[PDB]
Amino acid sequence: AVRHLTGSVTRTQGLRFAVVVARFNEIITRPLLEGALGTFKNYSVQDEDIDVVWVPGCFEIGAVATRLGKSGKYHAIICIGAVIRGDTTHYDAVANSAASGVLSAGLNSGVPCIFGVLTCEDMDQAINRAGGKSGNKGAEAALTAIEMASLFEHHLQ
Amino acid sequence: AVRHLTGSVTRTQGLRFAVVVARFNEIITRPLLEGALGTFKNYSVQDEDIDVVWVPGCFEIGAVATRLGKSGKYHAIICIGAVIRGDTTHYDAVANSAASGVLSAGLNSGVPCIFGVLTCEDMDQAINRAGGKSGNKGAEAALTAIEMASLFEHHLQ
Amino acid sequence: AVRHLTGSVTRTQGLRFAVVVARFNEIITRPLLEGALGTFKNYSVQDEDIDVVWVPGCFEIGAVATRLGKSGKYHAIICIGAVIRGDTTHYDAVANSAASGVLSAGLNSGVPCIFGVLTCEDMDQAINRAGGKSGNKGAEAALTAIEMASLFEHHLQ
Amino acid sequence: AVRHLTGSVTRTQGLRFAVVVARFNEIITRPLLEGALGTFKNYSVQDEDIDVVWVPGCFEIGAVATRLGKSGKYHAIICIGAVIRGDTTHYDAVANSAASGVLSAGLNSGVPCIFGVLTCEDMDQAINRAGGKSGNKGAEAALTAIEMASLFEHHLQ
Amino acid sequence: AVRHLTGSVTRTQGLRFAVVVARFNEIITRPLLEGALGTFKNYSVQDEDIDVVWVPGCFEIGAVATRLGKSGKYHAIICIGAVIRGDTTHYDAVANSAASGVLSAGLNSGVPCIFGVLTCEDMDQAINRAGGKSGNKGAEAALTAIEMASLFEHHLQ
Amino acid sequence: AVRHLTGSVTRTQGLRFAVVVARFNEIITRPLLEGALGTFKNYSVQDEDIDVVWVPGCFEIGAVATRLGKSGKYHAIICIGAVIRGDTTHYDAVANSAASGVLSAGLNSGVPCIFGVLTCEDMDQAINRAGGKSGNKGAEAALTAIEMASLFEHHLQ
Amino acid sequence: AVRHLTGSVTRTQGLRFAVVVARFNEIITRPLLEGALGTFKNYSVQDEDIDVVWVPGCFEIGAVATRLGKSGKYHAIICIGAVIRGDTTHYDAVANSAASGVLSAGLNSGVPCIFGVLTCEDMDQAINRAGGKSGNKGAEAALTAIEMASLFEHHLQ
Repeated sequence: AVRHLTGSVTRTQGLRFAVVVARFNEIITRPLLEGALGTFKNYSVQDEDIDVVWVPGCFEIGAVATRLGKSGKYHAIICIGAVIRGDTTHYDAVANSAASGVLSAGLNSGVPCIFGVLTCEDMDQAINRAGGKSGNKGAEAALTAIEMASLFEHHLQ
Repeated sequence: AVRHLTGSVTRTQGLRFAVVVARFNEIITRPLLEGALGTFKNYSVQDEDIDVVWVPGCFEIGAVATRLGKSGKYHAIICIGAVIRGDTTHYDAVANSAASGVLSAGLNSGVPCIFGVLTCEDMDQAINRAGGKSGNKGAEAALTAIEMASLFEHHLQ
Repeated sequence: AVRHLTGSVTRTQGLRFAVVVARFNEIITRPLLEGALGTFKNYSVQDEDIDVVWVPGCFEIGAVATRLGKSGKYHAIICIGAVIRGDTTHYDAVANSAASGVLSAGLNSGVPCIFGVLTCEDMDQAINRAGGKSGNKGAEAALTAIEMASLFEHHLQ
Repeated sequence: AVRHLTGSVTRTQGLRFAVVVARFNEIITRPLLEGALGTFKNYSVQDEDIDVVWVPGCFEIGAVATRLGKSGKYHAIICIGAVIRGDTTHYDAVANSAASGVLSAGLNSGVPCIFGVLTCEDMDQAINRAGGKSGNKGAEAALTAIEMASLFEHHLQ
Repeated sequence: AVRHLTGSVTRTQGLRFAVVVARFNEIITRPLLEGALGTFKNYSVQDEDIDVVWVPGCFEIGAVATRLGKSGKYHAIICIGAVIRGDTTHYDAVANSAASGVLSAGLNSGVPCIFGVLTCEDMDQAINRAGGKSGNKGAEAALTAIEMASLFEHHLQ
Repeated sequence: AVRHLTGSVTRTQGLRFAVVVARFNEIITRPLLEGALGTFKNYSVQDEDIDVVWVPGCFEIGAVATRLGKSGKYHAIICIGAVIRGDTTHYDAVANSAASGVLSAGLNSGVPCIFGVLTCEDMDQAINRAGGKSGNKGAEAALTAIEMASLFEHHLQ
Repeated sequence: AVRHLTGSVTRTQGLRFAVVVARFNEIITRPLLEGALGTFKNYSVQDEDIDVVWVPGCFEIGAVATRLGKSGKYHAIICIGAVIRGDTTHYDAVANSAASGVLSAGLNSGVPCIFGVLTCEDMDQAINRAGGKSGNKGAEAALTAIEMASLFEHHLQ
């Protein structure tokens, strides 16, 4: 008898989404964006309700989403990126800052910001998580964004 | 003669709880949710005072609890999730962001948010902490939520 | 300008599905069935349009689906099972026969039969593919069944 | 509210079964047949409703079941055999052909044919699966046959 | 038909930039600053629209950018630094604090702050990322700043 | 022709500084404080413009600087401490919290807080960074404080 | 529709408990007793309804509980002890006899006797099970005693 409130992936009417995608590691972030857009199209999300914002890198994602989340024009924000670490720690700061920025944008704006940024060690892992054996992270991020927008607009208001 | 203020697990009257559970690693998060609901039932918490909110992943937990904690409808928030790390660092960012979001929701809303998110390396460890030899983390989280709600509503006001 | 015909996951009206689930390895096949039913519910598939048929083992799945696919009462058939191989070849024949039976049922009846039968070496892998880090195979099978039914009833007729 | 259609092991009235048992590896196939007959007796299946057909080997099972399944005299077919592989591949063809024949008999006749043929590497494993620590494969095959016959005659018609 | 909003690197008219560069590891931060200034000059950014602020170390960068970002005199902030870790953890705190400060300055002021601070283990890696085989990090930071300023002033307002 | 704004170490007139020094690891923090005071004296900073605040440990530094930075009585805050890690992780939390507190005090008060807290693995390294071959960290912190105060009071206002 | 009879931890009114605690290994049995008493206090069990009986060792526990269980003054008996084995078998007989005595007292008196006697190999394990990472065994024993008393007095009579 406990109320289980879940977001709906079919009630996409009236929901607008903003997708922030980093241009760095575009060989990974472009298939992720294509998967996210395909998921949006498969769930009756119109093109005029989707805005794709390009940023040079993941570090600039958190500032953009906070900018997009505080405008009220979108019900969910998708943060798409790819941070391949490798054998060094040069990109650990970038990945941590991207995660912190996405979390802050989700928490400081009230608009759910979806963390679709890949943080993998090798590039084969990123390829497998961008449309490989592990699925497409962008498609999962788009589905998560739809569910979170439905939850926030139809069940948590 | 020093006043020791503790929360009561028997004075559950008038306390409403919200449970945020992630659908990822549902093989672990569902027994945790069942344990939490069983603990709530065993301590005379009514079904209409419990709301279960489903989120696609742990990263979206912190945004939901902050949404639930700022509404005033609940006296405690339960954050249930499971982050199995494995041999890679792909889920370290997710676990850190989930912990930070739960902490921020607890601190930025005044409603105690309980961190019942499992962060284990293997899945056997998660199974043992979801109703195995290490007990049920969801039951412990529900007891912690009851105690914290009692402390905040009857001793820290 | 090339016509790309795809099945729709939102146009679930008028579609009836039959789910064949084996009772062997029920610790794996029951979470798979629950995931499939949850996916059906999340996509506006009514309970009266879903029939769950229980079989003792995977070998008996192919005979049942062919029985269900030749009745005309369903637009898609879901075959849920779990075959954990181990260190021996005792279950290789069972897995091969289950795959062949599902393929024959899909091909000899005209109703798309979905192969949601797990064939993993260990049980940890089966657990991870039944609601773990690899997702729920039953949910994916239900989504595949919905897409195939939509494709067969709205685009391939 | 989803209809769960299962076969009944208690409604054995009016059900006739044919048991095809191979004479090769009779040290294993005879305890399997005895277990199957004991299971049939324990579930109120009359002797005149059970026909035991002996074949020289497993390869001839698939031709007999298809012969028995197309006569309409039986509601379920039990295929009992034992294929011990060993260190060579001399019996791999026999086991694969037996499995394919049982599957074809189940699919090309409409009468559920139960695969109770043991395919083990050693003979100790076969002994343990013919009334040892792993139970009796013949008893499990008889129970599966009863359940499948009940499902086909009372729920899938 | 999905709107793709990107920043322009050619519409640099009316954009003012502030460059915060740390004096520590000046052998790396000075070529980075020269590369950033060369990129600004190559993209028609006037000298009077560029302010270079020198700080003793990276830890003081985050306080300065927040000071510069809250004045409204600049449309983008460039944070240039170099943190060579080595075999010890003496500089890990400095690098983490610099990253956190740059992220906070970008998020708490609305002016995009660009993280052009190198965090490399050796000095050969820093040299290669300051005008070597890996390009100039300062030039990339300047291009990122131009793109982010254009995006914030012409597309996200 | 690009304006390069730097802080002056000679224009110390009218600048007041607060030095927060932890009493833990006093064998390191006292030479650091003496070096900082000597640097202040060598640059014509009067004694009545310098306040030394003693705290039991580094964890309490961030709360004090925020207290000192929000009073308006000082133009720069010096945070002196020593965290020797060793072979365990008992002091990692202390060092991380001290760094975060100093960064927050610098960012949440507008008064530049200088991180002069040593985070070395051994004590020989701390000794070498407290007046050894690596110089005095306290003297460098005092110079950084003077430069930052001059920058904030004469160039960033 | 199956009746699930469970003991209640909130209906502690009218329930009296006797706690038998061995003085051997008091460094472990005293925190266990304190945890049990704290659990009793947290669940509204009055002091006059709790009797603590001290015995020199675990071997004497079974004789005391049988003495206490046959008096009718208590609804549940708590047996608290600690048997650290070590590298020898000197204490194996003591542990086995204590377990047998507690079981006999529970079975030969009708009053549920709770086995809260720790049987660990090392003392670190006992410390961790007496208020460490594994929780307090005395608190769990007290909760078990409350649940068993409620079950015996309100559901199994």
